[PDB]
Amino acid sequence: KVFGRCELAAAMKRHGLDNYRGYSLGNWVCAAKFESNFNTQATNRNTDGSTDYGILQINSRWWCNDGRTPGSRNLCNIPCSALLSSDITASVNCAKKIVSDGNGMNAWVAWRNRCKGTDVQAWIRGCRL
Ligand SMILES: CC(=O)N[C@@H]1[C@@H](O)[C@H](O)[C@@H](CO)O[C@@H]1O
Ligand SMILES: [Cl-]
Ligand SMILES: [Cl-]
Ligand SMILES: [Cl-]
Ligand SMILES: [Cl-]
Ligand code: NA
Repeated sequence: KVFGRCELAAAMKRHGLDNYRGYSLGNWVCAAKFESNFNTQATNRNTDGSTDYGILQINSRWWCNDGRTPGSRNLCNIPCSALLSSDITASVNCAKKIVSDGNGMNAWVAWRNRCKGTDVQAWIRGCRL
């Protein structure tokens, strides 16, 4: 599923991401925009053999199991394929664990590079919330 901007903002809010760990909703939408382009089926293979999955590009080295990342963890206790679903519940729950890990949203390098310090509220402007 390719989400609309305001549709994703609304689903992210309902799953409780708005101001999670102090990160306003626009931060999460911006991150999803640049990680996945709002596509829940997005995948990216990394040089270390791991793979990023889903609307928030959660990485198999630590957070999910895909059976092909040797010496990896599954801290969110899910199959990585659950992160590709049209329903973002697993992605949101796993993002809550990632962002609580000590480095906040810098865990998403696309967020640090492309969202941090910008006008992230613009990503939810004009949305019915
Ligand atoms: C939280 C998380 O797993 N982030 C990943 C991270 O591996 C990196 O920033 C990038 C690599 O392609 O994509 C994703 O954002
Ligand atoms: Cl915001
Ligand atoms: Cl594995
Ligand atoms: Cl959803
Ligand atoms: Cl923080
Ligand atoms: Na893993």
